[PDB]
Amino acid sequence: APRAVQLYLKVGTNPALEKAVQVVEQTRSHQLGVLVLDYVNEEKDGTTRDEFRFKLNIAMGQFAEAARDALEMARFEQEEGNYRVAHDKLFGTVKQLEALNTKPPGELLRALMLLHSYTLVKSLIAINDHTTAARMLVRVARNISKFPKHIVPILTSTVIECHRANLKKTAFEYASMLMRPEYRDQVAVKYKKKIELMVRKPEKDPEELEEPLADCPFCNMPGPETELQCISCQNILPFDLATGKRMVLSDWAECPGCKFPASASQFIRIISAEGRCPMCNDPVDLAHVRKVQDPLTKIKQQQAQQTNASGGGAS
Repeated sequence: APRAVQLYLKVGTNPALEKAVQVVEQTRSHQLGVLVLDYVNEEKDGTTRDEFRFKLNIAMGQFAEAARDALEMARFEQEEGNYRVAHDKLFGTVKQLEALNTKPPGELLRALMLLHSYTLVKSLIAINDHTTAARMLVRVARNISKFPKHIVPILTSTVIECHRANLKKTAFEYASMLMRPEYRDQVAVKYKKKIELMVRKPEKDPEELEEPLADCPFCNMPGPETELQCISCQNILPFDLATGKRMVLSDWAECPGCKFPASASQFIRIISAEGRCPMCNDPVDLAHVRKVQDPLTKIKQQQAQQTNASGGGAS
């Protein structure tokens, strides 16, 4: 180990580095991490070393850190338009760490929601789910921290959707925060004068097409769709890829290619509209989408999902 695979790194390749990592996995020692991990993070650039001490954190048995590893490569590819692969990497470490007695905490899950709150819109912008597309755009423009590339597209698509989805009240209060001439001019100048007219004067026809509000899994309160919080039980509510809704207590279903919160009443629609899960990029169809008919399974599954990110892991 400490001299052997240091010789293996003295010769030195990307396969040599990842196999020295696997020798840390064999040895389960961080003094090999003095001779492999140190080599990894003081000899390699931030892309290949990222997966190197991802699987080395698998070696060293730290999985808050490995969750941060795939979180950081995913947020590297989040701010470039490749956020589908970013969602793939975030939930890839979710299942990797769930196979390693851990999982990423709620912060990687909220990065997953920041990504999903702009990803799902493009799957709802043309299926006449314009209401939830515009609302979920409002959600991604609310908690925006990991799409500084998409924030100008996020706000542009949000204001044009809420103009064209009968969400003219949030279109009005987004046009109110479009008084910045940077964001008043990304839309057309005619729409800029329309914005000035509808804000300076009272808004012409304010309206909202609300989302089909679902209910909490734990203690059953019908909260808003896009906020995923069990405020009936003060827990984190499971994350619907279906339409970004809450856990319906009659149409609970998993994400069957990847075993995640879904809701087949709208998850069947979203899989039909996408042809596959837009979160592991794995082929899932309607017959693959299998309903789990007991929402108490998701009650205990969300309790486990909140109460499995704390462990150390396979060390």
